[PDB]
Amino acid sequence: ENVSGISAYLLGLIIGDGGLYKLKYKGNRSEYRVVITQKSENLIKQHIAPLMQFLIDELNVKSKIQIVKGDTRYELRVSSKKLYYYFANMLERIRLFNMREQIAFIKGLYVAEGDKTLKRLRIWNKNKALLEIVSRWLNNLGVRNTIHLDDHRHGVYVLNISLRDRIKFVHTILSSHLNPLPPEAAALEHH
DNA sequence: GCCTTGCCGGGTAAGTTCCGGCACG
DNA sequence: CGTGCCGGAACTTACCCGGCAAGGC
Ligand SMILES: [Mg+2]
Ligand SMILES: [Mg+2]
Repeated sequence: ENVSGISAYLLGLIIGDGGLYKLKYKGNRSEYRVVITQKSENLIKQHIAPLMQFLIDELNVKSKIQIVKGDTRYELRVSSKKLYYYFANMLERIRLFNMREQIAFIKGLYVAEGDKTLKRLRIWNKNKALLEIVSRWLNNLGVRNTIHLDDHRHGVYVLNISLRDRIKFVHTILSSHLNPLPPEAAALEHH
């Protein structure tokens, strides 16, 4: 289905390049944030925001999409308790994603945390359990891969997709038309 | 002789949570 | 008064990038 695919894609971006934040203020006021950050303003406004707006309308979320310009990056932000729990509940059920959602998620995670040269196929993260889930998904998809500690300074692991399966990964996962195409995959397909 | 990939250091593109507003039952 | 949406941005590092070289065929 369309909504679940777009959801899983966004979650990959969120978990990779953003986050889910439950805030308490003096008040005792509060706030619930769904966030994706990115240096490219275009990527946020043109690729990401329209997907998020679609999801917001489909879920009848009344919150608006904020785009905040930071010193080093743009922030796409939705301030919404409803949208926050929607992604947070999805995240704790992540092991139950069907094939379609898995691929959408892996696309999203790769856009966020991946080696964008596509010369090497790598995903970095400190969350080892998250990479190990993605690893099992990939193996099941016929894409071989390994996980090692890539940065001993900060505790950042890397998931390395074997170049032996580069074509399978790029064409059947990054380029699947069952959910939104990541930027470079879309560009390759249109040449 | 060349592809693959573990491992590394460089430094910036990310992430995280604080601030002061306002709305609404 | 209790709580949730706006809009901004200060502050630290978790990523990405790209080089090196061991290993393997
Ligand atoms: Mg990340
Ligand atoms: Mg990124």
